[PDB]
Amino acid sequence: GSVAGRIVIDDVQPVVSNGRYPAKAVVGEVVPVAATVWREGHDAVAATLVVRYHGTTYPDLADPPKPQRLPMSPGHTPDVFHGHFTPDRVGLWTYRVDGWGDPIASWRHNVTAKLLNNDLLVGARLLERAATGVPRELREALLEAAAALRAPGDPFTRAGAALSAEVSDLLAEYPLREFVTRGEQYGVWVDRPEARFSSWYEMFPRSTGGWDAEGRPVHGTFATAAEALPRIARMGFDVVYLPPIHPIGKVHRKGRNNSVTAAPGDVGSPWAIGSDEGGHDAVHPQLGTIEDFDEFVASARDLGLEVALDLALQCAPDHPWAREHPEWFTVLPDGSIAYAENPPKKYQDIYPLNFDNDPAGIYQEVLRVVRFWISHGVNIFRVDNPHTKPPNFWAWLIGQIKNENPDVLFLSEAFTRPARLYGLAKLGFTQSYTYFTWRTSKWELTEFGQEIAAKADIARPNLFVNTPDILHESLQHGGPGMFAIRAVLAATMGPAWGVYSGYELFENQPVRPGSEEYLNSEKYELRPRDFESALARGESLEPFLTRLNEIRRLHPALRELRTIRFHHVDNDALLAYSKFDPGTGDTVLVVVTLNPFGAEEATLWLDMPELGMEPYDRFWVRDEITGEEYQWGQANYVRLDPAKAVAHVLNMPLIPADKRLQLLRRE
Amino acid sequence: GSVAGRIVIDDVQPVVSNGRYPAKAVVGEVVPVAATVWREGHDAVAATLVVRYHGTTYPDLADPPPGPQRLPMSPGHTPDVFHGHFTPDRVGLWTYRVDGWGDPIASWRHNVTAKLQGESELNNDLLVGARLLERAATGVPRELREALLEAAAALRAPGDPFTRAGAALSAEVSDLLAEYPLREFVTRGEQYGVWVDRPEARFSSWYEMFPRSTGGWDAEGRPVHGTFATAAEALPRIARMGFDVVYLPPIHPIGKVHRKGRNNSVTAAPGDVGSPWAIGSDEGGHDAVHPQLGTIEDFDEFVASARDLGLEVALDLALQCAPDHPWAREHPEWFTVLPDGSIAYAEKYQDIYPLNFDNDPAGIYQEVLRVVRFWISHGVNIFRVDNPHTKPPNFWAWLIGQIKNENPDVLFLSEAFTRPARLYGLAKLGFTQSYTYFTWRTSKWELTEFGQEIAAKADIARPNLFVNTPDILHESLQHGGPGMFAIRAVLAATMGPAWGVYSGYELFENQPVRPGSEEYLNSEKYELRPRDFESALARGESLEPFLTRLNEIRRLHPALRELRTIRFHHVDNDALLAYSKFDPGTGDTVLVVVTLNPFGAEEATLWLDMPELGMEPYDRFWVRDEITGEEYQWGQANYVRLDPAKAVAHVLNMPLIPADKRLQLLRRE
Ligand SMILES: OC[C@H]1O[C@H](O[C@H]2[C@H](O)[C@@H](O)[C@@H](O)O[C@@H]2CO)[C@H](O)[C@@H](O)[C@@H]1O
Ligand SMILES: OC[C@H]1O[C@H](O[C@H]2[C@H](O)[C@@H](O)[C@@H](O)O[C@@H]2CO)[C@H](O)[C@@H](O)[C@@H]1O
Ligand SMILES: [Cl-]
Ligand SMILES: [Cl-]
Ligand code: NA
Ligand code: NA
Ligand code: NA
Ligand code: NA
Ligand code: NA
Ligand code: NA
Ligand code: NA
Ligand code: NA
Ligand code: NA
Ligand code: NA
Ligand code: NA
Ligand code: NA
Ligand code: NA
Ligand code: NA
Ligand code: NA
Ligand code: NA
Ligand code: NA
Ligand code: NA
Ligand code: NA
Repeated sequence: GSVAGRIVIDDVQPVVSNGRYPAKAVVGEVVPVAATVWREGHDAVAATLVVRYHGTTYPDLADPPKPQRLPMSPGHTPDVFHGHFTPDRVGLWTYRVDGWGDPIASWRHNVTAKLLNNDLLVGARLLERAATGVPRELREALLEAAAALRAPGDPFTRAGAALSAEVSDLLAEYPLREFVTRGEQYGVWVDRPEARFSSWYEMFPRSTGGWDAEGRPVHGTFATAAEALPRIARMGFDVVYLPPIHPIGKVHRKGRNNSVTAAPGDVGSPWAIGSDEGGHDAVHPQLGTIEDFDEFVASARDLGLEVALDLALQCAPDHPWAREHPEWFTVLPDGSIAYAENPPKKYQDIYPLNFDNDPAGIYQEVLRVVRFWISHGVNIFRVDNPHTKPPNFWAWLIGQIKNENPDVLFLSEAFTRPARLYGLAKLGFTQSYTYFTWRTSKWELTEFGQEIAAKADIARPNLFVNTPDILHESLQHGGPGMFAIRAVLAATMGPAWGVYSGYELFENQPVRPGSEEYLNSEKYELRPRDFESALARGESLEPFLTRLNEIRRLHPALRELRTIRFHHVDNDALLAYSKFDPGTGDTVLVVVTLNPFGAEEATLWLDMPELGMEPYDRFWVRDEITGEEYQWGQANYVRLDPAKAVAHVLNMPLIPADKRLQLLRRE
Repeated sequence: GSVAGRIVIDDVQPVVSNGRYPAKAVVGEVVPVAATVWREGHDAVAATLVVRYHGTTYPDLADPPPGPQRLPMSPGHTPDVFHGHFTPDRVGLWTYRVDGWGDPIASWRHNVTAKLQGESELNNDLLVGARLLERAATGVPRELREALLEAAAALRAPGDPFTRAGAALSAEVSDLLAEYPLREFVTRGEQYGVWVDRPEARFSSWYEMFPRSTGGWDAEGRPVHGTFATAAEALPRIARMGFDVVYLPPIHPIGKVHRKGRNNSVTAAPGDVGSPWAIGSDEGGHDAVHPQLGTIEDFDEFVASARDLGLEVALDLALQCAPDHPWAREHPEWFTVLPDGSIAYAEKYQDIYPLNFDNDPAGIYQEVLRVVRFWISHGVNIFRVDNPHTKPPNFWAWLIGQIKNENPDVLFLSEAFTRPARLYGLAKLGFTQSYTYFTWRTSKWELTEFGQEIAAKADIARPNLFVNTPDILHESLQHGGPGMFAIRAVLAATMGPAWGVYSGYELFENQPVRPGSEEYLNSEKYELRPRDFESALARGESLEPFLTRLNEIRRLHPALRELRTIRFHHVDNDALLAYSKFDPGTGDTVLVVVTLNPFGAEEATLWLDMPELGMEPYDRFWVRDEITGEEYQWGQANYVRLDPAKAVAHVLNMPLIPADKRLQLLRRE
């Protein structure tokens, strides 16, 4: 939406909730901008994209308790202008569309249609006026063209210089602009590249302790956890995500397999935060000290990994806050506090917090906890169920944190209805968990991929193949082939993707039939794993996960969300989609089977202009999985055998600069 | 759009260009409002629609040159979306705001009913409920609190939970809470505008006629130049046909310099009348009447004659000049003067100069304003504006703004046959109605897309569907015979809440100037065209009775006033089209089945979208045909046949839609 002046500017994009929230982008991302710009008559109109960097000041998005002048090109959609900008630093960037009348282009159209004396002299006065705004060293071309128009003779000779590409190119750089109408200014918050493009590996530090001589698991420490990091870095992951590392409640502790009663020696859930040993600003005594955690962070950094900590705003009954601050809880008429819930899920080991009784106290206390972890080198937080806490609290918290350190990122674990999922992303959550795991059919995956592309300005997905809470029925019944299928889908549809430890060992047993919970869930017991022995035996997905991360690093098309395009493949068990990088022209096409058992074949009909080609063009592709090279065209035979490869991940011909910016247009 | 507080409100509709322009409505129209409203957890959320009337102050919708009712909103079937509505009862600026709030009593009533478990388990919930009723009672007048206070004591009394929760769940307590709800964390949304015009802005039937062609003929068979007196005598038959707006081409003196001759000839012959759009001569300009029409007093008698017949007058507003118009002599600053001293003609329009609004904006703006106010002072409350897309957009916003602030009942129809961004852009800037691409939409797929687009744009533009204009004799009408004239009139009158006919359409005038042209042969724009409508009617060679019946059907069915309720229904024949509309106010429902083939019979099964008609797929019902009188028993799948020699359409009166279903069918998302 825009402004109405002598020139009209309308339906400007990207604009979120009418300008209530900034759009999202990352450093080095090409941001497309569209605007409808119009005026009266057959007269030429043009637009300028005005871009400015505002520094690292981050806005408060909820109620608590030198600029660049860039050209805009007219599109094939009449009256729509398109531009783009590539932010080169973290912070708040703004853009504005300025509309203007282009008198010289109007003259050029009228004279060419006519090919006259009056029109020719009018042209001369326009070029003379244009020259007053051109540098002294470049004026001549315009002045000489004006003199020719004025001179007597044939109209074709007279208008020759004025209609030339030399004059046209000079004016494209220094235009004679009339009735300059200033559009509304819209914000884009620009984060570091990891906000969009990152590979996550989730692991429990307590499970890194191995076993004793009797095969009994030994509780890991920050020292053993640090030794488990080189293989994760070798697989190409750059974020190590840890469940909560604080002391675990001793009161109402859960036992093995989500049992309401713990037996002696039972470790309990890391999400039951707090005991007499400390709360959210303490480390679990069996893991080590805060100094041992600092050494774990330094080890992760030396391996090129960064740590993401779980931020769980809840308390075990023995957490220090449960005695020191009863106002932070909902006390029932009988004096008791009800255990936390997320229907149908029950959390008997914890109390939910109340943010309404004493907002100032609890806001400052959570801010203190987050600031504490940031000072210990944590710049990423995975936030549990943000949709169960007040939405204005998250906006306040993210705002306070980003104003002190703009590189701190937050991942929203909100498995909720779309309005709240995207609403939380609008309020400042860097990344969001999605419905990925439950999208298994060709139709579901097509709709899912098209939706993440369409929501690119609002939310960044993080596609986890599995989590400690999610072992999908598809992985339970599909064997190793299905493990490979889901990893291809997440790594190529998701610029951010994730794997929870054990996925590479094909762990597929649920607690009971019809459940999505893992049998002997690591949430309630030590789960050491011998990854090196499974690797040695050829029984690991570790080499394949490594290959997927290498393909991602080699192909910048895989950092993109908005460039996803699905191609027609005449088989319900086959899915095909491409992505491109508007920055380099890098293009990737994925052909993946959804059948993990038998072979699948079909004819793949490519949407050639989306690949920057003509229907009868023939071209070479290289499969990044096998190294096999094929010559393809508009219609190609495809065959996938899950025993050899579950997908082709093809390096496609580069899309030229002119074509890639056009294919990036919004409308 | 919205806000984020303790409650979040998002994606509010109707909102035009992010709030830059007000949405459109008319007096008596049900306006639907939607908003996404959400909070944390499983706790209930509710919303209130806050409506205010601001009077007739009209906003300036562009930068000119330097020179409260609390209405309940219902949760919908779409999760997190709330739906409301308001019916403005008077002309002017209305605003609405969505207020979101936590609803603790709805959360309590749900949790308690689910458990209702024994007394020991429910005890805490029953006691929480008692505290909620007391919090609610504080916002209730002292004389009404009793029921809430008694229900709270009963919740605390020992005994069976059913007996304790009884009074708390009673209708009497529930009704009181509906009047004075306990609202927590009230979050106030953004205020959005709705400009409300008189009903004619949406629902009106237009007839275009040239006053000069109402003079008839002399004894030699030569046309006689009509006057305002003969034009008034041509109004009774227009009123009997059921039109309520008579649209006149310009009524001012016509230019003598470069006057166009018959059939768009660049040179006029002595005695040639010229184009009415070549405004102005030494006899006067835009504030003058053509001397052959009569005086300004004869025009006043013409407007009085129109009013007494139930018609209102729409004058053509053409911002351009013949070379001999007073302005071209007195104000050269209002034109683009070329280097040789001449002024180029408008664009091909050789008989006129276009105006320049940029040289002296203050002078020309004030002069156009004086001219428009002059015609309003003579009883003109509607202006049909020529090619507004050729004049600066901020000029229109300023002019409509100045006029409507003084005279809010003045309406403007935009004749902008241009690209969508400018056509809809001018509607957003204030044009009451807009001409459309209607005439060029002839196939089933073009007409389906057309109807769905006009329904999607209802908050921003109101169409006026002319079957023909003096500039457009469509090829479909040139080759389709009388049957096609009847088909296009059904489509325009049933799809368009505003529609129009240009004089001569009822005589089936179908001859173009040359093959491949949309210009009429012997165009009334360049010559006098008297027509003997009475003799054609007596010979049964007129569409006059059919146009009368179409306007009668429109008056009888309020569903035909509507734009947003059009729904197309599947019919198995490429030459048949079917669509319904309903009125959310009364439940009046109409279904049209029309043939696009004027030559032969066409049949098919019509497959109704039964929920869209407030019915179940298995339902059976009666319909009445407004064209023939025939009644039929229908279901979900119905056999239909149209023989254009008998009737080109069925216009069916459908069963009334019940009140709850019709507001639900009006929902935005
Ligand atoms: O100890 C509390 C609770 O922890 C786990 O639930 C977590 C979940 O695993 C996380 O992904 C997070 O997002 O929120 C939940 C609540 O903290 C256990 O699954 C659960 O049994 C246990 O009670
Ligand atoms: O005399 C000027 C011009 O008048 C007619 O064109 C009109 C047209 O009929 C109207 O519908 C209006 O919207 O704008 C046009 C310009 O005023 C004639 O068609 C044309 O030949 C003539 O030059
Ligand atoms: Cl934020
Ligand atoms: Cl007439
Ligand atoms: Na704007
Ligand atoms: Na991009
Ligand atoms: Na646009
Ligand atoms: Na233009
Ligand atoms: Na334009
Ligand atoms: Na990136
Ligand atoms: Na809060
Ligand atoms: Na990707
Ligand atoms: Na709002
Ligand atoms: Na909404
Ligand atoms: Na109580
Ligand atoms: Na003078
Ligand atoms: Na006309
Ligand atoms: Na016919
Ligand atoms: Na004509
Ligand atoms: Na005619
Ligand atoms: Na004719
Ligand atoms: Na007549
Ligand atoms: Na309407």
